[PDB]
Amino acid sequence: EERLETPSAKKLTDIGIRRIFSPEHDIFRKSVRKFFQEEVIPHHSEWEKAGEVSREVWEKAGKQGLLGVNIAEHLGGIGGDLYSAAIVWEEQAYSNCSGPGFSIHSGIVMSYITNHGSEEQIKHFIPQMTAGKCIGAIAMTEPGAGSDLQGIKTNAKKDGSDWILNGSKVFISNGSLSDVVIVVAVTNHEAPSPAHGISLFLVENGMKGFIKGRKLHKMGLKAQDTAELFFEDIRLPASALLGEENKGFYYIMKELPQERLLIADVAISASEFMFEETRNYVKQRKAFGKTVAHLQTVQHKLAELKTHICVTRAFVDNCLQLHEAKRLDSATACMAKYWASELQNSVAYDCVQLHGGWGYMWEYPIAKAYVDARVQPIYGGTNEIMKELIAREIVFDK
Amino acid sequence: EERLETPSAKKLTDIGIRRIFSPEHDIFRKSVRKFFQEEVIPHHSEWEKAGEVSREVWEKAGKQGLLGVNIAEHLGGIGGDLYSAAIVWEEQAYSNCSGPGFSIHSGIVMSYITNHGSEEQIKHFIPQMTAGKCIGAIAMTEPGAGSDLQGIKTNAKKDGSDWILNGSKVFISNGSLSDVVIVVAVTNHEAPSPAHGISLFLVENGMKGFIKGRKLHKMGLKAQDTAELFFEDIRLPASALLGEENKGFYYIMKELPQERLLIADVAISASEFMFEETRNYVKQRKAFGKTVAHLQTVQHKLAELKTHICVTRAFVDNCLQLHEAKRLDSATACMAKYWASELQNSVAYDCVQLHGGWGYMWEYPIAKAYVDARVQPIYGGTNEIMKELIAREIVFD
Amino acid sequence: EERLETPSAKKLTDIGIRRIFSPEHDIFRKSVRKFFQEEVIPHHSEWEKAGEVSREVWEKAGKQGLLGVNIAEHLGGIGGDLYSAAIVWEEQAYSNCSGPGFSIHSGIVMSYITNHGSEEQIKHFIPQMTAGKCIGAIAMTEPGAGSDLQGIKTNAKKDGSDWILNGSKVFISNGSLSDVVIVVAVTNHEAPSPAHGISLFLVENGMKGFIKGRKLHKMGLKAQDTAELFFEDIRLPASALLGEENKGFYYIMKELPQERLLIADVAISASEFMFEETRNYVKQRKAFGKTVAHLQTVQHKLAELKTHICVTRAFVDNCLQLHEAKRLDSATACMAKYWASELQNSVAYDCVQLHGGWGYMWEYPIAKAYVDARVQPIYGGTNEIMKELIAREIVFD
Amino acid sequence: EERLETPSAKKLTDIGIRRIFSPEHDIFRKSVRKFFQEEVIPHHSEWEKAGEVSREVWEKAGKQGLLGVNIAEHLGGIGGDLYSAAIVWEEQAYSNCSGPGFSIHSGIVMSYITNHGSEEQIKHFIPQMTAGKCIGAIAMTEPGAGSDLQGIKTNAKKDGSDWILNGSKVFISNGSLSDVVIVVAVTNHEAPSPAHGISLFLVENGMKGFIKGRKLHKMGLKAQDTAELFFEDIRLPASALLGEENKGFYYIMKELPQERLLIADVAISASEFMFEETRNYVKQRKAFGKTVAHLQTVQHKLAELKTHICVTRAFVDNCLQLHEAKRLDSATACMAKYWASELQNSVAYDCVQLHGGWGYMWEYPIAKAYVDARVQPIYGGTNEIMKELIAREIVFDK
Ligand SMILES: CC(=O)CC(=O)SCCNC(=O)CCNC(=O)[C@H](O)C(C)(C)COP(=O)(O)OP(=O)(O)OC[C@H]1O[C@@H](n2cnc3c(N)ncnc32)[C@H](O)[C@@H]1OP(=O)(O)O
Ligand SMILES: CC(=O)CC(=O)SCCNC(=O)CCNC(=O)[C@H](O)C(C)(C)COP(=O)(O)OP(=O)(O)OC[C@H]1O[C@@H](n2cnc3c(N)ncnc32)[C@H](O)[C@@H]1OP(=O)(O)O
Ligand SMILES: Cc1cc2nc3c(=O)[nH]c(=O)nc-3n(C[C@H](O)[C@H](O)[C@H](O)COP(=O)(O)OP(=O)(O)OC[C@H]3O[C@@H](n4cnc5c(N)ncnc54)[C@H](O)[C@@H]3O)c2cc1C
Ligand SMILES: Cc1cc2nc3c(=O)[nH]c(=O)nc-3n(C[C@H](O)[C@H](O)[C@H](O)COP(=O)(O)OP(=O)(O)OC[C@H]3O[C@@H](n4cnc5c(N)ncnc54)[C@H](O)[C@@H]3O)c2cc1C
Ligand SMILES: Cc1cc2nc3c(=O)[nH]c(=O)nc-3n(C[C@H](O)[C@H](O)[C@H](O)COP(=O)(O)OP(=O)(O)OC[C@H]3O[C@@H](n4cnc5c(N)ncnc54)[C@H](O)[C@@H]3O)c2cc1C
Ligand SMILES: Cc1cc2nc3c(=O)[nH]c(=O)nc-3n(C[C@H](O)[C@H](O)[C@H](O)COP(=O)(O)OP(=O)(O)OC[C@H]3O[C@@H](n4cnc5c(N)ncnc54)[C@H](O)[C@@H]3O)c2cc1C
Repeated sequence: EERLETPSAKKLTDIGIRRIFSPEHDIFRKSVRKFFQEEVIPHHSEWEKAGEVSREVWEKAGKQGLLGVNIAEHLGGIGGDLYSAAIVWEEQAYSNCSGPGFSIHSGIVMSYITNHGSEEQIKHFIPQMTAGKCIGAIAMTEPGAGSDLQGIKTNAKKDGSDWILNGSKVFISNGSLSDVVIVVAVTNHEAPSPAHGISLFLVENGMKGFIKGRKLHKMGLKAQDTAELFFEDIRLPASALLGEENKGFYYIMKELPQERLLIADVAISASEFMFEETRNYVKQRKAFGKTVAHLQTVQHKLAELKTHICVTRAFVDNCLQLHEAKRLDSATACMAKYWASELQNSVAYDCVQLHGGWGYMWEYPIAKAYVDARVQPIYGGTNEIMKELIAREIVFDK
Repeated sequence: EERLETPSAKKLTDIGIRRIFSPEHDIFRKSVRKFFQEEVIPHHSEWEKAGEVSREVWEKAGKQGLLGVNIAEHLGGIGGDLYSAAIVWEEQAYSNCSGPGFSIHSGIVMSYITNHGSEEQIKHFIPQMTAGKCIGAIAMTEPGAGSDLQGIKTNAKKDGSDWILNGSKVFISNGSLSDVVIVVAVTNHEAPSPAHGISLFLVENGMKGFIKGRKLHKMGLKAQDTAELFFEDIRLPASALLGEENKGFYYIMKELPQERLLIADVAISASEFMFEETRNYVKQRKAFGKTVAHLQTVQHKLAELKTHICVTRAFVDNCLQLHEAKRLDSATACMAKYWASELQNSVAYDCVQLHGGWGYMWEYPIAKAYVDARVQPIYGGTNEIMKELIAREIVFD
Repeated sequence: EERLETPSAKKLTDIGIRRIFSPEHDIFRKSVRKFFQEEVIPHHSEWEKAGEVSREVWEKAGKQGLLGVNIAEHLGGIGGDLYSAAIVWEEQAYSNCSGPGFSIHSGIVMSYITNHGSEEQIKHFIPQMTAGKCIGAIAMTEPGAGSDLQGIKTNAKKDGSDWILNGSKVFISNGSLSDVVIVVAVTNHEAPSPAHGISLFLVENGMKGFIKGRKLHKMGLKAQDTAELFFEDIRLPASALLGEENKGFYYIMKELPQERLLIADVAISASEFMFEETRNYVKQRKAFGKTVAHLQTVQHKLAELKTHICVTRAFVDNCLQLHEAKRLDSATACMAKYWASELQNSVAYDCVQLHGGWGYMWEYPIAKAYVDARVQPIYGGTNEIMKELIAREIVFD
Repeated sequence: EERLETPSAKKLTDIGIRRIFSPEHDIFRKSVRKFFQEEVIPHHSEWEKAGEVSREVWEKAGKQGLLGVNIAEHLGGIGGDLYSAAIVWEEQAYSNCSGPGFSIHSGIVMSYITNHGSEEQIKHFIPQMTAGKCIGAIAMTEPGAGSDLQGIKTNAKKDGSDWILNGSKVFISNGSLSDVVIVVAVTNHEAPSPAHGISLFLVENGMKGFIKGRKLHKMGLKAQDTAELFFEDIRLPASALLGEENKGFYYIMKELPQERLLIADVAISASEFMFEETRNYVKQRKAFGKTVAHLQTVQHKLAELKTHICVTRAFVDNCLQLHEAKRLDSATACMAKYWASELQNSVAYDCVQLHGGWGYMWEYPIAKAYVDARVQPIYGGTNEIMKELIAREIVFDK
């Protein structure tokens, strides 16, 4: 059948558009949008004050079949393609709730394990993940080291068949409701190469030495339990280490593409959200004898935004298609992420200007999405880094 | 002697720079800065939680002589010039403490009373205000009528020498600590336009009928008590009238320039703080054996912000000199409010970025400047309005 | 089977990339790229000084079959899908020779006739237009009206089955070389709107009263013979009428999407060429020791550039596919022309800067590119008018 | 007394505004304006075709006191304050005639000579130059070295009390009409950094081995005779050396501030010209029944342009004031050159878009302007070099 293009639809969020989809995805959509209308938005204004969401919507989440959607079915996941697990990405954005740490779990942590883990490890965790009992997260950053992920200090020493973890990890998405945490740690301090001596681990909550810090007070993402994680001589087991020892950077390198494709879709989706939202506010808010939307200026400001969102959507869709065939390279990934997150902010700022005074009020969706979008250029690897990598191929014959 | 302009100064916020100031102005600014570092900066974290600052501080600022600076001294104010009052707006900006509403109080509310109010009204209010015992505020906006003042539904019917007040004003600053508020009320539903039937009233705290509503929840300005104000049949005595009846729109007119200059200067000043703050951060944050300030991309992103800040500041300081002389017209003040307020957010944004993760943390001074910055392009008249006005001398003849 | 996207390709101009082309298209693109390299590129400077290309290059283009790559084989064209016609648009842009007014001929005029004209007309023109012996041009814009098309004044009055054409057009492409010009004229001086009283006419070089004005001096498109046209009491035989009398404007709205889409792709292809040409320069230009491609700022700029270009490229290849399926509406068509033409200029500005002073010398491809680009946001309907339209579906019904 | 500022005047280009000028200055402005109105504008098209102005307009300029205005009266110049010199800069800009290379001549070359030249040099050149009978041109950029001024190859080696000059310089304004050219050349290859091994040389039209190359084809400055220069084993006497040996790079870094300040003023002045040409155009253009000036989008775009132009002018005049007092540093000057030249191209682009199809026809002032403006961000130090220097004092503490 003929699916319309985003620019031609009645709404950017309209279900049933964009050729990278099929009628089967249409139906899975109603469900995810419906699930949020009933299980997420109704309580988010309560989880924000809390500093995290309930563990109750996490089990409901898994029970519904939205966690681990693109994780193979013969491992403990629904076993769908990417074209549909991203619909879970997109839909959370179309609801404006940055509390639930779904994707950071479904699309990233559930992906490392099912991709670089061992028989024992897969079965131990993948079922819990899809279930909703085990909450995943990852800790790469350190208060003193960041984009330079080559200069961290956390480490796990060689003790018997055990690894002794020592360190701290600031800024961890879902660092309070965590059960399983993929911590990046140095195993070779004298490692002749920053890349050659970093290992991955799966530290589990309930261990001696693993303390969780208070929920970090941020300017946005008020409902995300970001917190500092500590490691006080945690005696890890032989099942602790993930992938080969001193080969962490290798497993990380093969995941980023996906991570950035995710962050990206969300950004643009979140943009399609604010657009239709802002479009509505002006199509009614009356002034100077009729509506603001009757003003030429606003009409042109609107054309500019819809055009920029549409154009970028085409790129993100195109990137999803590639990734389906596993032919989406690290660079093309960095483009989608970089453009989409920079776009999300630009759109947010303008969209708030359009509400005027009520865009600063926490009551309207847009104000929350403003401080919610200023985290995109900062995490997942700053957009300054995205340029470095993109530029790698341009300037050097590598 | 000779002074340096922001560009050549060791730091944009140094004391003793910018040619529109004198040695005396410098001495004063040093005082005001000290005040903020010790009587405001230390309590802000609490006020943010509080959702409002203390009357304690407002009154300390009274003895100090920061309230009513450019208000004549033979009228209850401390009677300095415009540069001196400007200094207090700038200094509050340099402390990154949005909580205190000092500016609106002496820059706006107190001007309205000393410029159009009555002799008896002056005696009763000015000194109380210069001391900070009577915190003043102003309420023009209404839920659906902000950038269109003619569409204000708050009205005052006549009843003897009394006026009955009814209506609802949203977004009012200091609507939790306000003792005297200037309300914009329609007094003549019968007139060629609200611009001919509006009056200003001095609604005091405690008049039966004046319900100070709940503090609104915003994304920034966490320590400035922003609230809704309700008026139910308030019995306003003759004395409440400020200026001539149905002349409110004319007085508002006369004051708007200064209101725009004030935001102009706060905005540029706010940008000045962020810049020197971010500059410092990149010089300390370590990356690759060296500092992130060694990067060429960063170096350039800084030259851009600084250049755009130094440039805008020049214009704004040129507008301060023009207002001193009472020669800053409506358009020019609009240009200042516009360019500076717009510039403020673009500076906020590029600045959070250079902070990386932390810029997001409410721990860093910047994150608070970011949310405290998204307000400038909106209040005091959206930039869209400034453009329409600026454009009147351009397009029409 | 598998094809890389511009991002992964070794160059955005590489033959054999982009999902919307069959291995058959590749082979074709190679002959066209060969055509411009060998038949256009070497003689362009000569045409630049002359202000118009040779008739030879046109005929050479008809023989190679580039004129009407998407006009029905049975009507007199060479047939082929839109993706093919596009290649000829794209390849020209890639040679950076805005001289040949090929696209307007093939993609527009040849299309107005095989879409609304009679068989006598179709038969009489289409064969020689593809052969490149008859150069066509479109002429609607006038001295006082372009955007607001219903504001024209060229009129056609009936005198028998004959037509008396009067008026003038300005900014007409392929103007001095045109043998055939589709003129837009008001036929019904009184109707609901000029939108319902407009007709089309095929004016032929030779008819008495058809005077070709002086060639125009422009900042760019130096080899594009842009001229002014004058119609002095022209008696057009009945066959001159193209389409149902007083329906023209409706015919025009139908073809606009094509025009916009065309511009869109020329625009982005130009940017593709430009980025590639600049990446080349920065890598072979040394300074302070290593090349200027090593400098971190030069990289990040290139990265931004490559991104915005690949992102736009996609949206355009999206509109090509859509137009192939006869499914490209006005708005979507508008988005492409607008976003792309502006991205075009922006890329040009940055690319010149990257060349340093050499980016100002006519000798380097980047300078013609800069001035040749400034026209896209203007013709084919101004970017403002593009928005006005894209905004209708957004705001109204 | 009460001089209006650019925002308040009836026009940005009106005479008698801006607080940095005296009533005397206005009289002088009227004089200089009439001169372009009558002596330059009327003949510019023909110089455009020719690729150079006439020696006669230079001479008419010299006899009427427009050359060497800020040059010492007693040394040969007319002896006016910086502001008068600037007035000439500005008026040439207001006329939209970038043909006459007067600014480089009076503003750059003549300053170099009277600043670091001997008494014999001053007497031998200044009076001719103020008389427009001796045209000046500076030449330091080369086919392989521009931004990297420390990378030039042009050199001179001593031979008795003579110097042997060899090399080539590109992009030399006034290169065609020049009678004297200050040539930057290396005089000491063994210096630690070539910054200490450079010297200035007064090459004179006619010296053996001094060849004027091909007059360059550009996208703009069609009437500015920019050319390529050659020096093949020239025997320079001792007098030829301007200033002291190896102290060349020093004399230059000391003059740059004036080069950039001048470019900054020309830039913003060009922006004022374009504003008013366009304002007046949109106001007299009919479309859809009303003038285009009436379209709200057009008023805001115009309001933006004006505010940004008035704001930069404010910075620039403040910079002229500082320079007159000799207290304008390298960094400030750079901020000015940078911001203004960028704004110029920005304004030119918008202004062309408002003229519509006419802004592309050379017949219209705005077209000369758009192309003529693209060079400002490149010469006198590329805007990127401008940032390099501005950042220097932001990131480095004494
Ligand atoms: C590469 C190149 O070099 C090519 C070139 O530059 S050649 C020159 C290109 N020129 C252009 O593109 C001209 C640009 N102008 C336009 O697109 C339009 O004039 C415009 C966008 C400015 C809008 O003009 P407008 O006056 O608002 O037209 P609009 O409002 O749509 O007119 C309404 C009418 O359209 C009519 N209409 C349009 N298409 C119709 C159709 N197919 N069937 C029936 N009616 C139709 C409606 O009936 C409607 O009737 P009314 O006037 O009674 O309401
Ligand atoms: C319209 C027109 O006509 C305008 C034109 O285009 S004319 C030509 C315009 N050309 C330009 O503007 C060239 C632009 N380039 C430059 O200005 C410089 O090359 C530059 C800004 C890029 C800096 O170059 P650089 O190689 O980094 O120089 P830099 O590193 O600062 O050199 C350091 C030295 O300067 C020396 N220095 C500078 N001025 C000095 C002085 N006057 N006395 C003593 N030392 C001085 C310092 O002692 C220092 O010594 P070290 O070698 O021990 O470090
Ligand atoms: C809400 C939120 C959730 C997050 N969740 C996680 C998580 O779950 N796990 C985790 O480990 N981290 C997470 N982070 C942390 C985040 O990924 C890091 O803060 C970010 O990737 C790097 O920030 P930094 O300050 O450490 O980088 P810094 O090194 O401090 O960089 C500071 C500035 O210098 C710039 N700079 C440094 N190097 C370069 C360069 N090479 N070129 C140009 N500029 C450069 C940076 O881009 C940035 O602009 C999260 C952050 C936030 C805000
Ligand atoms: C935190 C905060 C503090 C404030 N403090 C005060 C205060 O103390 N006292 C007070 O009275 N008010 C104050 N305000 C209110 C503020 O001044 C008003 O919100 C503002 O003046 C008008 O915005 P609005 O909410 O009325 O939106 P509206 O004016 O209804 O709509 C504005 C939106 O439509 C656009 N629009 C409107 N008109 C035009 C136009 N003509 N052309 C093009 N676009 C247009 C605007 O640019 C913007 O996009 C404050 C507001 C906030 C948020
Ligand atoms: C080199 C070149 C080749 C061209 N070839 C052809 C050709 O072959 N045949 C042909 O007929 N034309 C052609 N044109 C002309 C071109 O199509 C028109 O110039 C253009 O479509 C409209 O410009 P205009 O001259 O009508 O300017 P105007 O329509 O007068 O517009 C002037 C300014 O007002 C703006 N404006 C107008 N209306 C609005 C509005 N409603 N809202 C907001 N802003 C508005 C315009 O965008 C512009 O900023 C060509 C132009 C050039 C330069
Ligand atoms: C019309 C015209 C007239 C001129 N008149 C004169 C004259 O009369 N006399 C004279 O000698 N010169 C003159 N010039 C030359 C001009 O000053 C130089 O072209 C300019 O200063 C440097 O450009 P370039 O050609 O050296 O480019 P390059 O310096 O070779 O390369 C410049 C490109 O690389 C970038 N780049 C280089 N270094 C850095 C850096 N370190 N960091 C970041 N980016 C960098 C530049 O920003 C730009 O993108 C003129 C030039 C033109 C165009």
